[PDB]
Amino acid sequence: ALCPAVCYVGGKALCPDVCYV
Repeated sequence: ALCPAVCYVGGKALCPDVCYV
């Protein structure tokens, strides 16, 4: 992914909306 893996799987949610959407 463009944003780091932890945001999706590893942590819970710790990225801006754009990373997911």
